[PDB]
Amino acid sequence: AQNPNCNIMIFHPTKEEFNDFDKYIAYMESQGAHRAGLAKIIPPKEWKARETYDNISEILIATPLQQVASGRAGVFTQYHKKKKAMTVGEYRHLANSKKYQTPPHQNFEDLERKYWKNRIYNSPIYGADISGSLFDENTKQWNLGHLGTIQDLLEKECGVVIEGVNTPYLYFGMWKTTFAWHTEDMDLYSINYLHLGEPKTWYVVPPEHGQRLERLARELFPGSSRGCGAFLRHKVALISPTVLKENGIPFNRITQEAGEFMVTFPYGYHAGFNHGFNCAEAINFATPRWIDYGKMASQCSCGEARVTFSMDAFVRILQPERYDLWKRGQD
Ligand SMILES: O=C(O)CNC(=O)C(=O)O
Ligand SMILES: [Mg+2]
Ligand code: NI
Ligand SMILES: [Zn+2]
Repeated sequence: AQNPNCNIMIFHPTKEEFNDFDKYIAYMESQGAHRAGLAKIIPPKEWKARETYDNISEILIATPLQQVASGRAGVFTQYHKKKKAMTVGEYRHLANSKKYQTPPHQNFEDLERKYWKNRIYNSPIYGADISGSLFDENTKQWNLGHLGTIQDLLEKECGVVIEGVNTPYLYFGMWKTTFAWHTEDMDLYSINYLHLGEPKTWYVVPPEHGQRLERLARELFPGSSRGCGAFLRHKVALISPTVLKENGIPFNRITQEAGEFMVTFPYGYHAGFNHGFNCAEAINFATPRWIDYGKMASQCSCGEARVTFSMDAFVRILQPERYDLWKRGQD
């Protein structure tokens, strides 16, 4: 069995290997990359996502989210308070202000220490989940706006034609902005490209050990667990590496820098934080190996998780027994 310790793997495809996206994902899995839940892909030196980032300041962040924490430093939840719209230029200036800017630090490890020590005492503002793309239309390789759609994959594998679309999302981050512990909708893959700015640190649990994380989360968040049998779908809970280690939960960590891709694999729980002003683009995707994970994915039916139009068909076709209850949650 390849990669039996479930380490995060890093890949350096050549320009020729960068042509066929599906084939390269399958290659990475042949080497055991999925066992980690997360992989890094460094694009060939010949590749670029677009020519420059000099003209992005007029993008609108219609609903910036202030991430307010409650709990203790290593075990907390966050809720998202909606703020007034602002442009990317206005948000960059805010991120760089004395109130929000990254503190002086020695290296990524020192910054990680400061994040876990101090995150709860601040409420950074995240421009998340903005439909759109920063890939140039002429970029033909690993262009996250030109991937094969999940609806087309389900159709190719299973023969059923379904409604729905699949488009990318932009994330504008600042110091301390945080992504809570989650897997993707319907335990899909994700791919995330860091277009510009400061790094993003990731934590991940191997898919084969995801239920260990879930059992810890039920212990640590006991009211939330009683409210919903899949409350990590709410995407609000944080657990630090120190707490994970104290409870024996297998995980790994890695820092993504500008110009690098990350792939999350089906049922790979992940969480993380931004180091400073940055912009990422991400989208979900599927492969033939996903289908069995989609059929077994948990679902939130309490009403909190509320998701896209396109998840309807996935539930309806892959999980017909759950469909009625899940849809009641959506309405
Ligand atoms: O970058 C972020 O805030 C969150 N991204 C992801 O969870 C992902 O790409 O799957
Ligand atoms: Mg602009
Ligand atoms: Ni994710
Ligand atoms: Zn729920």
